[PDB]
Amino acid sequence: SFSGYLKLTDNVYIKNADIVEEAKKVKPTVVVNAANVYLKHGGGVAGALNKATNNAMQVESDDYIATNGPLKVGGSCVLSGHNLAKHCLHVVGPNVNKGEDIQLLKSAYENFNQHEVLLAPLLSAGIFGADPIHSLRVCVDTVRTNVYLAVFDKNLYDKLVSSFL
Ligand SMILES: C[C@@H](Oc1ccccc1F)C(=O)O
Repeated sequence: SFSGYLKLTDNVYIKNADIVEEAKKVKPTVVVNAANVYLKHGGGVAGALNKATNNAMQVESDDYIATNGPLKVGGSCVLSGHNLAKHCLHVVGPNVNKGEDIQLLKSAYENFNQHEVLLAPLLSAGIFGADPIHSLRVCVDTVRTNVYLAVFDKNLYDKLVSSFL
């Protein structure tokens, strides 16, 4: 199970870790993917999770999109976790680099409330363009279930912990 996490609140924990390495180690029930509406797992967390599954996550995602169409920004879908987790909760946070409404980040985090425990990245942070300090604040103010946040960047992890209020 989860180890070496810093407790931020009653239900939010954080660690400086590669979410792929963390998923392979723990084999959580749910690993969250930082997805886009098309489930095109090209870069960031999505590209790294997909590569770890030997592209099985992308093949499965393309079948999902062919059947259901794209997700909504702020929405999610539950797919297989392949070799990384029981399930992968693909959550679409707003991409501010594409002019998506940052207010949709709270709706994106609300998807975590349907799962008792999750391994997750900070939504809309990194290549999605939003402020990670703001993403952590929305996470702790929205998620009520047990969330274990994996922050890849050490300098960001330190800044998130030192500025947490
Ligand atoms: C949210 C994401 O942020 C970064 C990733 C890579 C470089 C810089 C970052 F600020 C993370 O560390 O998990």
